Amino acid sequence: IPNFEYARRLNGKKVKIFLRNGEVLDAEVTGVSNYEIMVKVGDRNLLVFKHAIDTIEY
Amino acid sequence: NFEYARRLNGKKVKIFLRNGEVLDAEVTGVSNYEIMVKVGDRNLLVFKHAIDTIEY
Amino acid sequence: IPNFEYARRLNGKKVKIFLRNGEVLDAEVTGVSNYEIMVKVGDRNLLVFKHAIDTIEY
Amino acid sequence: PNFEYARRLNGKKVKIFLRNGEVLDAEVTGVSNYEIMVKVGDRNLLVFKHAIDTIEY
Amino acid sequence: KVIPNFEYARRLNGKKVKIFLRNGEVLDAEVTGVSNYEIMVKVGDRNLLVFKHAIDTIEY
Amino acid sequence: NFEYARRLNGKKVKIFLRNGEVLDAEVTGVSNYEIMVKVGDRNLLVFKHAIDTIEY
Ligand SMILES: Nc1ncnc2c1ncn2[C@@H]1O[C@H](COP(=O)(O)O)[C@@H](O)[C@H]1O
Ligand SMILES: Nc1ncnc2c1ncn2[C@@H]1O[C@H](COP(=O)(O)O)[C@@H](O)[C@H]1O
Ligand SMILES: [Cl-]
Ligand code: NA
Repeated sequence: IPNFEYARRLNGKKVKIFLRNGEVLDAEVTGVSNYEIMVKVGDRNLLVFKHAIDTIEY
Repeated sequence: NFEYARRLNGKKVKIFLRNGEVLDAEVTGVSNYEIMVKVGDRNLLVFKHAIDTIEY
Repeated sequence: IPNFEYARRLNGKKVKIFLRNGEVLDAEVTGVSNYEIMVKVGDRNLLVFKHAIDTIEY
Repeated sequence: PNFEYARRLNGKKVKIFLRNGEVLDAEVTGVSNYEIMVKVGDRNLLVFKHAIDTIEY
Repeated sequence: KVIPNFEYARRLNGKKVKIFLRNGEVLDAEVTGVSNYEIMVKVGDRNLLVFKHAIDTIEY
Repeated sequence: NFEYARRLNGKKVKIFLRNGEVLDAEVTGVSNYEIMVKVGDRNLLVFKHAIDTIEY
């Protein structure tokens, strides 16, 4: 388990999450754990596994 | 090692799998690497590595 | 809680293993380690890496 | 635990089903935590375990 | 480990590189940070967090 | 932990990547997660997770 990750400072930000299948989420980040990012996308709440993310634009 | 996935135990969720399948699931258990679910009359062990997103 | 997993509880059971490539194994589980599942499928003996498994129906 | 079922395969003839759909008719010559060393035909290969789906033995 | 284990990627911090992602994209990138799990880059006028698991190769 | 990959340093090898590309490579360094190579007139950092097999 890493002690430092840049993903932590994404909390509360509006970002673009590029998923490994080619979909993109216009997301607001509501939580970050070592392996998950929690987001709101429109009216949906999602848990996103980091392993399913390629890049995040912020 | 805090995880949000553990908060989902007992809840109805939609699990989006890496192959494109979507599970209309009730979460029955969560471990470090697995999520146990009921889907219809099926009982499944789902590996987290095979999950992309979960809608809850 | 260290090393707790549900997969080892499938030991000795008949299960359906859904592999990441879309193949499905009608399997009898004979052993479970941290990263591997040992199974019998018909007359074949297989080592299945957990990373290659999507779901197991039991 | 310091246990791997893959270690049972050392020195054995096996079929390795890779994630890309290829199958290796392999003789296992070594097993590390992350790799399986094999002879296939006249070739020596390092096979990463993460690229393996199943092994028939 | 507070002092990182050796990795070649940290030598690329501050450099211009081409990152080849698993999805077939190439990023013309300036590396601005490296963690255990991520590589931070500037691409055009975009700021990206790139997960190492999504990278195949880096040409430098 | 033991890595067979360390033994490949300085050798000419064929690296079969997960996307189907094949690198005709000279290995110039090996770390826990990376293999550094020369291919043509290019220098590449290759993540081990992107490699399927290496012929050597
Ligand atoms: N220590 C942990 N605690 C909780 N979940 C984990 C842990 N390690 C890995 N995971 C999850 O399991 C997936 C597969 O693990 P790995 O094969 O180690 O990458 C990860 O991408 C996470 O979603
Ligand atoms: N402690 C670490 N030091 C350097 N790179 C790492 C470390 N942990 C993970 N990585 C990289 O991040 C990738 C993530 O894969 P995984 O750990 O399997 O989710 C690995 O394949 C490595 O390239
Ligand atoms: Cl650095
Ligand atoms: Na650390």
